[PDB]
Amino acid sequence: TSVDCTAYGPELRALAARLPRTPRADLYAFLDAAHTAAASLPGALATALDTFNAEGSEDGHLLLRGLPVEADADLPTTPSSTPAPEDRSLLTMEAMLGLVGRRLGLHTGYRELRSGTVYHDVYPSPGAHHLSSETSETLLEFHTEMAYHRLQPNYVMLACSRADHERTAATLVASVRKALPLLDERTRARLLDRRMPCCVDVAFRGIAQVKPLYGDADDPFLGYDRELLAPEDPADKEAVAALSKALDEVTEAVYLEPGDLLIVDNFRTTHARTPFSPRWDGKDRWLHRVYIRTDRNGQLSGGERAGDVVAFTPRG
Ligand SMILES: CC(=O)N[C@@H](CCCNC(=N)N)C(=O)O
Ligand SMILES: O=C(O)CCC(=O)C(=O)O
Ligand SMILES: [Fe+2]
Repeated sequence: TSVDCTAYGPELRALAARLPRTPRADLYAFLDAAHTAAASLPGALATALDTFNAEGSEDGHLLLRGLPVEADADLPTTPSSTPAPEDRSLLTMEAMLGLVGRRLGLHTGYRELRSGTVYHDVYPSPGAHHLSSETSETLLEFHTEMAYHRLQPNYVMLACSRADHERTAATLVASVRKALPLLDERTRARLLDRRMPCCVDVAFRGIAQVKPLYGDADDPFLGYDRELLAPEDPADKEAVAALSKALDEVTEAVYLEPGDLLIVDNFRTTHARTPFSPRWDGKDRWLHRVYIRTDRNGQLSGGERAGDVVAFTPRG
């Protein structure tokens, strides 16, 4: 689902201006400022975000296009390392992630991942591990983010400061609401609420059980990872292969361009990124990623604040 935010440019640049300019130096204060400012998002934008937050969508994602972003010459050189300097000045797309993210829920860091940071730069790196968001020339296959984590976030948000030079990297999304009707009853029934073994991302290494479909049988949530989900039982493997095929069959593509902020419903979709060739010239593709927790399905137990970092516990 898309929303052209071009008309909101001046108002959004004003809200971004309310925020502290060095976010990481006091991230709790920065996200608190963003929450207060989010109450002033232009009405139509706020309504769209709240509706998506409460109901999701059939296609599983809300793409905000045309948000303010610096001219390319005014952005820093694309980062070459992580984590980012705590003193880094606020970038406009990061301000958008603060405002939009707080309208939805609570930004969350994961202790073992990216040094426990909350804002992650997503750029290509040479010799990237194949499961890494730093990949470029190899397809980053479909995954629900951290499907195996008890504190898996409801949303993954990706804001774009630079697209890759040739604009070939496509962010793919497949929605359970479009895939489900393609599955027969036997398959849906085998998958629903059935725990299956699942490996974890490199950062969390050193076993999990994931239900590929779960919750209300007429509108289930989805936990799928093409690389990590590892059913052993043949009936389970067969049901997961049918799910895998249906997700491919309903794949949708978003080509992120500067000023875009894509909100992925991480309990109802799986996402991926197609190949692209980095130039290592200082202008490589550069997204900003944050994870947002909401009141749904046990993400929060009380007292959480946007900016908190949580430890790893596998679903079981
Ligand atoms: C949470 C996390 O580690 N995510 C990875 C990217 C997803 C890895 N792919 C699969 N899980 N199949 C990253 O490098 O950011
Ligand atoms: O590069 C992309 O478009 C998405 C990468 C991704 O899966 C992620 O950052 O979680
Ligand atoms: Fe991802």
